[PDB]
Amino acid sequence: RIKKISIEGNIAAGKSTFVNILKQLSEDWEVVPEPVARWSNLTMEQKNGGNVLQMMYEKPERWSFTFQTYACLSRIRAQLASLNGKLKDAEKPVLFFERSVYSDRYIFASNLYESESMNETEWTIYQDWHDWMNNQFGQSLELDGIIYLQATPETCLHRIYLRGRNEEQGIPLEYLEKLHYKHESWLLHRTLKTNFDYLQEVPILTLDVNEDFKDKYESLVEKVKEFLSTL
Amino acid sequence: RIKKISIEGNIAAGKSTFVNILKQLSEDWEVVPEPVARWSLTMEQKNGGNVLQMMYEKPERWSFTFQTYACLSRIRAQLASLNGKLKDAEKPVLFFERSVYSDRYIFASNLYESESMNETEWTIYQDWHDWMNNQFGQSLELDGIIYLQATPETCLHRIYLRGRNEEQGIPLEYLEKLHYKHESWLLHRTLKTNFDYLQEVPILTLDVNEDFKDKYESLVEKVKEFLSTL
Ligand SMILES: CCCc1sc(-c2ccc(OC)c(OCC(C)(C)O)c2)nc1CSc1nc(N)cc(N)n1
Ligand SMILES: CCCc1sc(-c2ccc(OC)c(OCC(C)(C)O)c2)nc1CSc1nc(N)cc(N)n1
Ligand SMILES: O=c1ccn([C@@H]2O[C@H](COP(=O)(O)OP(=O)(O)O)[C@@H](O)[C@H]2O)c(=O)[nH]1
Ligand SMILES: O=c1ccn([C@@H]2O[C@H](COP(=O)(O)OP(=O)(O)O)[C@@H](O)[C@H]2O)c(=O)[nH]1
Repeated sequence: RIKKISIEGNIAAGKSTFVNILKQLSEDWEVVPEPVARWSNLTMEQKNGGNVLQMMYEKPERWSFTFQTYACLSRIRAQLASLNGKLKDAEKPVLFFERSVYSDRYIFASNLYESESMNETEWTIYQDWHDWMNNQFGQSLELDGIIYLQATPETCLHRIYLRGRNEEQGIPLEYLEKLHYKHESWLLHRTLKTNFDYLQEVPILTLDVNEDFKDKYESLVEKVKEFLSTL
Repeated sequence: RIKKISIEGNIAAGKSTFVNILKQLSEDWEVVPEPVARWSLTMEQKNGGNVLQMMYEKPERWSFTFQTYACLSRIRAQLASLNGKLKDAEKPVLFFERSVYSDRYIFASNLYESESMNETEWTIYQDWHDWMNNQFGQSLELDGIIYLQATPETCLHRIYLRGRNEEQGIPLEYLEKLHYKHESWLLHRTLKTNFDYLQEVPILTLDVNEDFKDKYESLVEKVKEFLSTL
């Protein structure tokens, strides 16, 4: 009954920008922000997240496992909070997830493994914790489609600056570049393996956000509604 | 309708010996051994083996990782046992070697108070513990608690008797912090926990300093008396 769609793409692709647009265009469309971003902006999770995000910045090799488990936990909790708690009588409800437990694992957590910020026991413990965390409480979270917002590392870095997050200025081009390749590989080229069978068959839509869209977004929105009707 | 009874106590106090003894006595009696005991070649066992050793070498690096995985591996070992064992019993009893409350209020609380987890790691751990252990409604929730009470020197002896290489380092000192906390939780029933029904969980304390492998009958008579009131 509630169709669930994941918005995916690089740091500063413009995911929050696109969802802040989309949610206003129908009373039947709602959105779940990624908790990591709310942490980059105050309850105890707000409290915990600021600290662990600031720690993760300072010493990623120490804090990656802890940050990753806590970002995923927070995301799973919140996707439930919106999902059992919003869009109650809507006629054609769609909830749009700002990223997903799949980008937590097969993009960001995996990349932290590959750049040696987690060891094989951390990675493997995380993979077990993920599998299980999502199986136990995460089942109503199966994805109906994904929208990949594809954008260059260069735009992304430029967009980081336009946001002005002082904590974020030091994030370098080559980091944006490897995530770009983790995304291109999973959602465009489709090399990336996963332990979730249905991620093979789930519909993906790819959108170029290279050009600004803040005052020019109608074609983007048409590709969405069109895509939704295939589901 | 399966009864859930946790067996609480200090390191090498006699939990695993006792639990094996109860399993032998009734066809309605089964055990859930504690995950970390078994780490002490499944995918859980490799990780478990590794993180335990990393904990023994540098606790203030690995305490958070350790506590998280220890509790997860427990929740899933317990969840599974409800889901196979004891379908065919009239008087079914599931004895757990330690509990989730054990994990958090004996061990995790101790590591943080002893500065091996910082504040963030401790509030993140507790957040997660609180969120998940409260998704399960009434499922792993205990019918009662059985506390095998020894002294630290008792526990030290038995650690030497038991003879695993890496425990041979455990200083009497640690066992002492681990004892005080079992008392505030179970005996004086001081501890304020986040789990309501647990304040209405009845407790059986057994004095277990006397070697009891040959003379457990008196202890087991009490367990029976307790299970019948329960
Ligand atoms: C964009 C703010 C979150 C951060 S901070 C960060 C980071 C920060 C500092 C770093 O070194 C100085 C760093 O280096 C990582 C690496 C060099 C690949 O080891 C990554 N990566 C990330 C992305 S990891 C991640 N995982 C999630 N599951 C969700 C999410 N939003 N982000
Ligand atoms: C018996 C094997 C588990 C270990 S290993 C360990 C440990 C090992 C070496 C240590 O010093 C280098 C150590 O120091 C702790 C301290 C002195 C308070 O920093 C603790 N504590 C423990 C007990 S923590 C724990 N948490 C659980 N959740 C369950 C359980 N059985 N034990
Ligand atoms: O068409 C656009 C798309 C994005 N942005 C800016 O680019 C940055 C990155 O976007 P956002 O924070 O939404 O990115 P996300 O990381 O959420 O994908 C922000 O400063 C946006 O205001 C913009 O000015 N015009
Ligand atoms: O009354 C007892 C109970 C235990 N043991 C021995 O002491 C060690 C520690 O016991 P156990 O493994 O049950 O302790 P736990 O860690 O489970 O509390 C084992 O080698 C037992 O054989 C003993 O000699 N007398």
